[PDB]
Amino acid sequence: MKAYMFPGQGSQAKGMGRALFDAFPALTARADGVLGYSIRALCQDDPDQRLSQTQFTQPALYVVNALSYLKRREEEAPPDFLAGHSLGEFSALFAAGVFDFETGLALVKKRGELMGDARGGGMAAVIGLDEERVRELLDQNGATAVDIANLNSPSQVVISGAKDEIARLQVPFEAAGAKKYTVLRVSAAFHSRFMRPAMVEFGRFLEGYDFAPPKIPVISNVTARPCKADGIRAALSEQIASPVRWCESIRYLMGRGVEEFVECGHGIVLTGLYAQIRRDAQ
Repeated sequence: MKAYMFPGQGSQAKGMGRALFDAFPALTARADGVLGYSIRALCQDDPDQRLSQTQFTQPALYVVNALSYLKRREEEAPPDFLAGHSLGEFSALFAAGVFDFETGLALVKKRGELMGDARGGGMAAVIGLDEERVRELLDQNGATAVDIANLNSPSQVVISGAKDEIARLQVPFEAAGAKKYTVLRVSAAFHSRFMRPAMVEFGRFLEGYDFAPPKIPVISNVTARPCKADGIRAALSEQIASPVRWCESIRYLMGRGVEEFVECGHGIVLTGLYAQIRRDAQ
């Protein structure tokens, strides 16, 4: 059994998918028209350094992720499961036939806009401590405005929330044994209580869209379980302001019998997390 993993924000880079755009000419020109700019020039040249900003990042990752899946579909046997990290979850739904190429690109476009206009708060990537210790450390240190942003591996947790608390937590976190406390270069606090205004906005935006049932199962970021055709809409809204349960989703797929975990997109971020998750599970 096989599963495809779609990477999210933080794995993009200059030059990504340079071989895909030529292999899929029409698809690339269609993306050009929905976005109003050359997707190719953005990914390969990073014209004026716009790949680090979410409103241009998420569309760029959606196209590269989507073209990689179409190339692997004509070279490999179909996958049994699909999963994506935050933004990748939209590439996983496109691969399952929930929506077509240019519909998913529109949602990601809007999603990139709401997350771009968000201001206030920050993020930090923590390596070395388990979730139960992270929670204990935010309680111990009076960090009342910090939430868990995602659970990427047994020893990797990301926190997000109030800027002043992200910064002052570095010292206690490193004293407790954290291998690395990195304040992420980011504009807002994603997947926390501060994304709720964007969550409500993205909820009314998704009212004008219908979603078809998946043909390949998709493990949700919100539940770490296969999505329901009836619940896809509600889940795409709430995922924005709730933690990504990546570690749980990978473990669910292992319990189902998934043997091969293939990263479908640019980079090998999710391959690194899988190696850690697999060491603790086996």
